[PDB]
Amino acid sequence: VTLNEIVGLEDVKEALKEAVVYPSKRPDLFPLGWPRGILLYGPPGCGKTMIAAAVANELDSEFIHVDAASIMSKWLGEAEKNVAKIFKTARELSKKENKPAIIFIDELDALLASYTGGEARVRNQFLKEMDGLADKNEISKVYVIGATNKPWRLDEPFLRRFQKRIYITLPDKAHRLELLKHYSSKVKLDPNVNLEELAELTDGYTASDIRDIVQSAHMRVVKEMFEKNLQEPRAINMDDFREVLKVRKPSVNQDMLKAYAAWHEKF
Ligand SMILES: Nc1ncnc2c1ncn2[C@@H]1O[C@H](COP(=O)(O)OP(=O)(O)O)[C@@H](O)[C@H]1O
Repeated sequence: VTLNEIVGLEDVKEALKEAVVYPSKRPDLFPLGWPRGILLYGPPGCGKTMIAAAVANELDSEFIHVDAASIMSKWLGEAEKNVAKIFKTARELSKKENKPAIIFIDELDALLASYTGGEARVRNQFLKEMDGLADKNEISKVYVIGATNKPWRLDEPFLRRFQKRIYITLPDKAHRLELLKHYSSKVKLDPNVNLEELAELTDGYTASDIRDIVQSAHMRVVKEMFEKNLQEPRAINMDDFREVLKVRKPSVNQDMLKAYAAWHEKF
């Protein structure tokens, strides 16, 4: 919900401010126009969804969450209906409240995965809608924020509608620390717990991963409590984490990270 709740992504936040907020707030200062389709790409659970909602919140604009997998329906014309409805709703909401409307589409790549054209005809209908967003005469202000963990699955026709493209990265050593401080903050830690060390040990783990680690480590003492009929749980100690790390790997493999940085190298 807010930007300030999002750990890293200081430069992402700025790119979305610059692509969406400042134009919405001051169109008169953008006499050379600006893109309305913004691609967030990266590994899973690193804040593509959060960052999109956080902007919608920053604007207090309407926010419309769609899963691309859900709109691709195996009947001709239901999918078309879906894609038309989305943008229509967006435009109406924008026009009614006189402020922007943000469509967040996650699993975007799923628009290129086959079901029954037909799926091409839906795709092209979507892209037509995209192309329609900047049209000068429309009083509604609609932005599409598209998200995918497999940007490489997007073809050229589809990529050209997304002119702004931000890489949302794994959390770095410093940021993982903030993440750990943040998640761990609501549970009882042993003094022997060294968050700096754990940040080091969590190289390659996604923000959601980190959350799941903390939960899982909290689970060990809670499990103990109940098993032993105690009133509160034992504190979470440094071992507790090591144990859970022994079995939990990064959600993203060394190849994927290259896939991403390669893809990033273009486009
Ligand atoms: N940068 C971040 N700061 C704080 N929490 C994060 C961050 N990235 C991910 N998370 C956590 O992981 C969950 C999934 O994040 P999400 O925004 O869905 O990213 P993605 O679209 O990449 O899956 C969030 O609900 C949040 O708890």
